[PDB]
Amino acid sequence: PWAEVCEKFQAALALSRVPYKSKYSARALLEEVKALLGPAPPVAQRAVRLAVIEFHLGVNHIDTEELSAGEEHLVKCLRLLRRYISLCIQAQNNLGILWSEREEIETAQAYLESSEALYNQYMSKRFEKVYTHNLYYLAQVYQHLEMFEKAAHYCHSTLKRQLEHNAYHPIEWAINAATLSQFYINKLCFMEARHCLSAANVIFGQELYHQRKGEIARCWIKYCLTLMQNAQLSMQDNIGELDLDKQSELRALRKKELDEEESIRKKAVQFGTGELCDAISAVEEKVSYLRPLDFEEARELFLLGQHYVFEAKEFFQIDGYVTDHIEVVQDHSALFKVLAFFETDMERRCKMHKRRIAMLEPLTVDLNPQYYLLVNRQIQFEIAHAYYDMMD
Repeated sequence: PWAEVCEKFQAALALSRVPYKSKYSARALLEEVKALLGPAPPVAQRAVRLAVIEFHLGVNHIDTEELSAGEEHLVKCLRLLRRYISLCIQAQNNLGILWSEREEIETAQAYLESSEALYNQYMSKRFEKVYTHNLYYLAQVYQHLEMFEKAAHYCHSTLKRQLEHNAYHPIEWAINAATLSQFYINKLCFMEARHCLSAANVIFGQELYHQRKGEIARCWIKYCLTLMQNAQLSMQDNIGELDLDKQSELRALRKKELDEEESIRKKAVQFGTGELCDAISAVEEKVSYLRPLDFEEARELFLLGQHYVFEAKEFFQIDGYVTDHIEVVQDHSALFKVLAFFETDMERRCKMHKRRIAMLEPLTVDLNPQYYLLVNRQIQFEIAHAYYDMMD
């Protein structure tokens, strides 16, 4: 009655999928399976089958992970597994999270490392999934280990596999780019970061339905902010009209070739297999921006395009964060004019100043004693009048 046994297994299996809804009877099924271990009695493969059963019995022994006996059983299973398919590393990973509970990171680390090594040592749905799950688990570990860059590497590879397959959702993509941006900003790899949000711009082809756009625009602002901060490598208050004393190399073939060498890695992000790489290629027009000089006009236009989005986000904010983001844009706008170190232009100052006044009034809505919130706004006026002083 081998099949009948397998049917009982099947049933139990289905029941494992199924006022307690679990344990009560599931534990009986655990034992029912053990009862079937009886009947189970080449033999080597029998043992393999049995080991798998024991894996599931170990899984049955969880109960909020209180059943450490199950842990022991899994260890016993591991031994049996080590004697000589991929479930074994899945199980290993399950042991890894128990070490996490036991704070034994190092062993869990080793487990995960070997899980990957074994795949690589080797060389229609499960693998695709768990492969990336493992990377996720590693990232968590890395957080504790502070392996910053490795976690980042994995992030990209999970997005990679996501791209390989059809596991998509536009918002998630957008926010992913949002985080990646900042990462590379902190790492100063601006030139790579360039493709990230712009990659999301490709994604844009398909509540947050409309609101999501502003978050994106915020990030676009941040790009530009950092780019100006890059300009701040050479500070105006220690120089006169002279600058760019440094080398040119703004079109260096040196940089081109070295980037070609580096971009062997970088370009992996272009998982558009030509088609979307072409979409990206259209987008590359803006990705091309690197170390510009007299393009302040263009710089402001970059804002403008996303300023329109900003305006929409104002529609999407409840007269609170509206003013918070206006602050951002105002300063940002002023900074573009800061870049434009020319005498005949204080109009932006005036333009944003008008906004400052309008933004002051809202204290009527917020009469909480938000002293420093107001002080910040007052500081913005300090700055405004400091800029007046700057002018005169």
